[PDB]
Amino acid sequence: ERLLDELTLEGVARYMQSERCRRVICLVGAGISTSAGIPDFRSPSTGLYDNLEKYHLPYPEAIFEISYFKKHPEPFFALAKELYPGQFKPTICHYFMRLLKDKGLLLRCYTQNIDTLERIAGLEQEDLVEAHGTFYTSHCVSASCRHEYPLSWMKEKIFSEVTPKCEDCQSLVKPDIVFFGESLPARFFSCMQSDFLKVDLLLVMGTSLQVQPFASLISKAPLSTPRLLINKEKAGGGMDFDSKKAYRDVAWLGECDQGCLALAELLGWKKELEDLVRREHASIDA
Amino acid sequence: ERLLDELTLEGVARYMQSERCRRVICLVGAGISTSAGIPDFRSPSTGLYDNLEKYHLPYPEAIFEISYFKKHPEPFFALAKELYPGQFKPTICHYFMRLLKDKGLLLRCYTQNIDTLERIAGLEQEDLVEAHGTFYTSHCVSASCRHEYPLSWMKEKIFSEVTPKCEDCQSLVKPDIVFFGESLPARFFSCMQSDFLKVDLLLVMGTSLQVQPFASLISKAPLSTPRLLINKEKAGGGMDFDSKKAYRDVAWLGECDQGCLALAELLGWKKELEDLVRREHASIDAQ
Amino acid sequence: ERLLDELTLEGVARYMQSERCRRVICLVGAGISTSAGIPDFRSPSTGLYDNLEKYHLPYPEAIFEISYFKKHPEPFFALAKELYPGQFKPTICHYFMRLLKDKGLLLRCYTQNIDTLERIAGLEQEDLVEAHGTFYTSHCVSASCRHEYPLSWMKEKIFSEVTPKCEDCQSLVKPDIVFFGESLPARFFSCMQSDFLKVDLLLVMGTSLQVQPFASLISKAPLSTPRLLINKEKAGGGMDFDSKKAYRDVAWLGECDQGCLALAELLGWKKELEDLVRREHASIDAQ
Amino acid sequence: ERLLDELTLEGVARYMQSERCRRVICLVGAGISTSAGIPDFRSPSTEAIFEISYFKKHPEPFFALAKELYPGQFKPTICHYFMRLLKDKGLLLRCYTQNIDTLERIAGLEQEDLVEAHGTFYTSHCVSASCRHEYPLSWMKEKIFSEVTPKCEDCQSLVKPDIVFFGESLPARFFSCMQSDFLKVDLLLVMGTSLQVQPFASLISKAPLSTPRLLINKEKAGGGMDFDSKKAYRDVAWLGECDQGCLALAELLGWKKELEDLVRREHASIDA
Ligand SMILES: CCCCCCCCCCCCCC(=O)O[C@@H]1[C@H](O)[C@@H](COP(=O)(O)OP(=O)(O)OC[C@H]2O[C@@H](n3cnc4c(N)ncnc43)[C@H](O)[C@@H]2O)O[C@@H]1O
Ligand SMILES: CCCCCCCCCCCCCC(=O)O[C@@H]1[C@H](O)[C@@H](COP(=O)(O)OP(=O)(O)OC[C@H]2O[C@@H](n3cnc4c(N)ncnc43)[C@H](O)[C@@H]2O)O[C@@H]1O
Ligand SMILES: CCCCCCCCCCCCCC(=O)O[C@@H]1[C@H](O)[C@@H](COP(=O)(O)OP(=O)(O)OC[C@H]2O[C@@H](n3cnc4c(N)ncnc43)[C@H](O)[C@@H]2O)O[C@@H]1O
Ligand SMILES: [Zn+2]
Ligand SMILES: [Zn+2]
Ligand SMILES: [Zn+2]
Ligand SMILES: [Zn+2]
Repeated sequence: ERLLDELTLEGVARYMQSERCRRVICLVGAGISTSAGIPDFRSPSTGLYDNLEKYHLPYPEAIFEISYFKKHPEPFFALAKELYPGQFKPTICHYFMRLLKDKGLLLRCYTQNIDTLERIAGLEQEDLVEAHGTFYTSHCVSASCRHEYPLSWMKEKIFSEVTPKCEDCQSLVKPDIVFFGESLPARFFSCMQSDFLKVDLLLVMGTSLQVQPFASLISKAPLSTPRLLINKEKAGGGMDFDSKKAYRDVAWLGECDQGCLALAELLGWKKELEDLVRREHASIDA
Repeated sequence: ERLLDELTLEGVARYMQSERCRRVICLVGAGISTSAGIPDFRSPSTGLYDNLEKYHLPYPEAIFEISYFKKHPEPFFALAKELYPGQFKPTICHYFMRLLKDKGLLLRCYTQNIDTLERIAGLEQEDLVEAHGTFYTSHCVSASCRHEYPLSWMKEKIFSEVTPKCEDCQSLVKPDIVFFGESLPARFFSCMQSDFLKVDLLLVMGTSLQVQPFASLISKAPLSTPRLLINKEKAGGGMDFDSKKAYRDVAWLGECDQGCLALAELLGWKKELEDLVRREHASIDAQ
Repeated sequence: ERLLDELTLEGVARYMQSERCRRVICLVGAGISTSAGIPDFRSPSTGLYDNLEKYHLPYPEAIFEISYFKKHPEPFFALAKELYPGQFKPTICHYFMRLLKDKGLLLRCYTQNIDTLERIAGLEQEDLVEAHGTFYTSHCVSASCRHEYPLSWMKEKIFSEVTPKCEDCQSLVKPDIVFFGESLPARFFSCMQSDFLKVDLLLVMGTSLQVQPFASLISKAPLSTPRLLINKEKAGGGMDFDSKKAYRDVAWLGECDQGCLALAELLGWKKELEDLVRREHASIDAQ
Repeated sequence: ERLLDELTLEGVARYMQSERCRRVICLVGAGISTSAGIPDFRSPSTEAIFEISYFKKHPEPFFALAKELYPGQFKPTICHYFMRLLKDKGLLLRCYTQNIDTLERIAGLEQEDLVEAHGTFYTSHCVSASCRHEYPLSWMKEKIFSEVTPKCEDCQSLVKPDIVFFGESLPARFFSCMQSDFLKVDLLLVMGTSLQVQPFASLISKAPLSTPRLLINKEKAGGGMDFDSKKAYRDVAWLGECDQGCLALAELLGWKKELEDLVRREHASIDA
């Protein structure tokens, strides 16, 4: 019945090495990019939502709300200036997903992040569902124009403190983040309907799973599919680590980078991971 | 529209005297502690990175990487023995920041240094973002223990050439430095998100700004905010001293202590600064 | 005549949410800082005035009287040693006023306290009438000198049990408290004459309203202005909570922190308030 | 003028034997109870759940934790009974305690001897201000172990143990004692505390500059004490076990046998 021999990281690692673990889905969020210097959303003191006071919003969520944006874009672009990283360097956790890809294990990475770090780690477009879009490209908001602008144009406007206006039609230009009030990307719908029918392992990292419909994804997997959480805290998506009925869900509590190193060590991959991280970090820094 | 009347130290000092200049942020590195007997990292011949061959490292950065530390901690602690100062005596530069604090000008000092000298100079923790942590406290590496050990305990282990181990759990004890591979302190995150919205002056001292995310901090300030560099050389993080579009950045090239004395002179603080330094140095010497 | 739909905290909260209430004045005393470890003045056994025997004063008030201070400063500084707080950590009540500022509802906080916790909570100089002055700054008492000294300087003197003397003239150095016999701050008179004519709500917290002229402020608002008292006991004057003629005054009897938490909950601000308190308290606790 | 002849336990004992040392204040924390099998709650190996407004809405988590953390027995240490002997010899002005484990009361310190800084688990009170009914340790325990949320037998409001929850005021006795105790204290005895948490940590700096201060603790306390510098004149650190420090001090005062006898008989009485 139970696919894992025990509900521990060691059990997960032994299952990953067995013949039946062939397709892996990663589900990630802002916690996997904190060690790259990008704050998460909900951590006390450090998270974005604990640092919005000086933007004098009518309510905290307005700064990521499409209707507020169209009326008052200034706070969002001020925030962009304060958070824009100035180097885009993926974490150990990101490179662990790259190893999954290189060893033919990665079916998909579902990400709530907009930082583009999955791509920089070497995950290709087909490997990814960018459920919140991306900062990488920007567009005029007018549906009858939709002129595209690259990262270098948008960055220029952000750091010069000029509100991005479209060069054709003078409408606001917005990064391709899915703001509150905008539709999810088509790839979310297309990929979610097939990926979870036949997946052997879910790896949930650096997310509190507080936002639908992303949170519901883990429940779509087969009943027998083991699920591993690598996170600072127990997240709020129907995982059962503790009950008498617990049979497939494992939590490793701590930093995403440490958890990925620990899992890599059990798999015999730790040296390869650390070499990959060193080489890519060295390259990005040069 | 340009907040400085000219791109000189005199210009910065006059701006600093004006009503508009109320909140100053200092951003500092290892250059401000070389006159306190601690080498910087990147200066040719004298800096730490030109003096690592004898430690027989796989690559230079290994000695400050958490993963290498956990495996082979000996080189780090042998290095700690060679660099640990005989006394902790802040510089003129550190006491200049103390003056900024006492005159109600200092919003924050962001430091890359681990030497605790900002604190010894009388900057309180509230005034500081210790971006690389501190040597002042140490901790057991085990997440399920984290037994705290003071400077005096860590110092004794270093000079007796015994690798620091936990008294409770026998795992490695590490100084609270942020090694390569470790997360930045929480306070960097929280302060970084508010301090740079409303800042009137940046003072960048004794740093080459080669390392992210610290280097990006100066670009978070308003476009209008004047920025003064006091450093031996131009820093390698988006400042524009020399181009035809230069409007707000000023470089004073030389020793940090000398620049701070020059600025203090222009502000009418030189005698007060010199008297504070003399007093505090005598007091520390007397211990 | 009746701007509140009922004389309850819930009525006050619905009035505050409406368009009718745009300008709030807070009037605060020592009760808002008891949970921050500073005693109040009048409470039996626990209050400051019940604990003055050991200072062998000619009479209770002498310790806060300018003329007695100049002749015998020592009891004041020994008292300052005993009450000086371990940290300056504002209470939930302080941060509730911070919320009033951030939502554009705070016309003014009038404070009788000298503990500086309104400032530390993030209320700016412009939001405040510091009616009793402040411990934050100190001055030489001599009119022809008036050298200013910072809190750190004053603390050092307090804990070393050396009476503060000015470095220039050797006159006594006094914290900027408005001692008895001293003129009231200019801001008290100027703000009163424009604030109380357009106030929509008075929030009276942690004060017995026993001392004049501060107590009289509550009668300066228009007769239609609702007034909420959040205090352990009914304040001893002018306010009518209980008679058949009662129409605008509401008492919430209990701890200021708990009263403010209750009011915030009714307003839909509980989480916003608690998040703010938590992040500010965590920051201060890490010094 | 240094009140100690030397900065050692022996110097402290000789000071304690002089007519000058009449009034002792003990400042204690979790380190004094770890020998009684009570866990140091701040130790990482060994916040709504302690907040008053959350408790009134969701009390179950607190009482589930109370069931788990409830000690097998309340059995004070050699250290606690050293304080009992200080009381019995007329030396104890006050014990200021950070612990809620009640071991001071069981050791025979009376409420008049005590300032419980974070309150006490010994008594419980109904949350209604218009009722405020008191309940003993024995009643609260029965509620905790039956896994029924305790309600008041008169008004059906929540009954809460007298721990000072977050968002509650400091106790009255903190204010009334703190304002007089430290002006006339002759010796501070700080035991089993790191002195990192405020406002408790600041209590030691309220004593006069001349007042000797003895630290009995495993480590140096991390709030403004000077054992080592060439200016050191009054602070003494005895490093090791609180029980062993107290035995060694008792021995120098000629109290060791009395202390041992008290400990043994009380331990026996409690076990029975
Ligand atoms: C290139 C950057 C440019 C800057 C421009 C700014 C644009 C900001 C992006 C707008 C995003 C759209 C609006 C929005 O608010 O989306 C949010 C977000 O997409 C969604 C999901 O949130 P999420 O990704 O789950 O992030 P949370 O902050 O809610 O949770 C993170 C979790 O991880 C943990 N954690 C933290 N750090 C670590 C670590 N190092 N190791 C292990 N775990 C870690 C935390 O304990 C926590 O459980 O909820 C929110 O609608
Ligand atoms: C307290 C006991 C000490 C012994 C312990 C030794 C352990 C060392 C711990 C190292 C921390 C690990 C990670 C690490 O390597 O951090 C480094 C560092 O924190 C970061 C930033 O580097 P930084 O602080 O900018 O230091 P640099 O050496 O790169 O730059 C110093 C700059 O200043 C200039 N300069 C020099 N002297 C003067 C002077 N007197 N006046 C004016 N300018 C001066 C130089 O010309 C140069 O531009 O880059 C590196 O990751
Ligand atoms: C920062 C360093 C501090 C140490 C320095 C020491 C110097 C401080 C003395 C400054 C000199 C000022 C002279 C002076 O005596 O001013 C006094 C004072 O400013 C003025 C006004 O008195 P007040 O602020 O109204 O203080 P009271 O004690 O008269 O009344 C406090 C009220 O609050 C209540 N209460 C208590 N706790 C709570 C609580 N937690 N929740 C709710 N309510 C609470 C009490 O029940 C009481 O009704 O009358 C007096 O001249
Ligand atoms: Zn367009
Ligand atoms: Zn340990
Ligand atoms: Zn003077
Ligand atoms: Zn009751």
